[PDB]
Amino acid sequence: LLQRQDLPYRFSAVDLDSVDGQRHYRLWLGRPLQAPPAAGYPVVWMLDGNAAVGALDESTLRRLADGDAPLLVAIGYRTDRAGRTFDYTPASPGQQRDPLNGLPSGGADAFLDLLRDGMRPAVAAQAPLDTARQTLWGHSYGGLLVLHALFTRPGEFARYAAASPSLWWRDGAILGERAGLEQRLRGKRAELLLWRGSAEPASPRGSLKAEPGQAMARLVDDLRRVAGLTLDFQPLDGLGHGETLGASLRLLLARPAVE
Repeated sequence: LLQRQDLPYRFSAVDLDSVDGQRHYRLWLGRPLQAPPAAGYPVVWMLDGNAAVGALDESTLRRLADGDAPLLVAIGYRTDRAGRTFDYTPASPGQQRDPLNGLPSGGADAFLDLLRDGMRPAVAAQAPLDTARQTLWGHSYGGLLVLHALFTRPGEFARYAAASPSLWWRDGAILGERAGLEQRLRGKRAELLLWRGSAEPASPRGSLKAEPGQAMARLVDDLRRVAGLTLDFQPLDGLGHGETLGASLRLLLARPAVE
């Protein structure tokens, strides 16, 4: 697909390194043949970029070319479990290791800084972006990162899309960051899209502390009532964890474009 020349999108890549030199990104850019509007393309940023590219189908891309098509940016690695684990997980207080796999964790804010300060200018050199019309999508740990971005910097993206976010991570640590969201959101608007497959376990540990769906339903019931936040939860009946990656992306891309 990236090599294809006959679609209403063309694909190019740019490379960026992390500030520490240890992680090596490759951003795959899908640019519509359509001229951008005055204010720039709306932009869909995708984490897990290598997997995301694999889930972009030709039918989806053709429908996207509707007269207001988005620039697609898949943030991938040139190689990545270590990279993802570090980039997508929030830092704990004090003075960090992933509690399942033992790899370095806690790099989420460094990743979001790099997104803002390195990736966006790299992408803007290739195609004009409307920074008021940006979406951030991620699956699993990527969904954790999406929730971290919403909770700590709401409205920096117009639409947040978190598929099967790892809400279990570090005893539900992402849930602690939700406190104070109404305050940080004041005078701004955001949309949060959530997905979970009904055949998913509570965690990779199985279902020790809570029943499958419970953390999600509690999170939804909580965020449902937040002024300025438009919340859309879509359960995917009978889908397991792996399967919600492509499903969520197809369905995100079929939504009406960001206002």
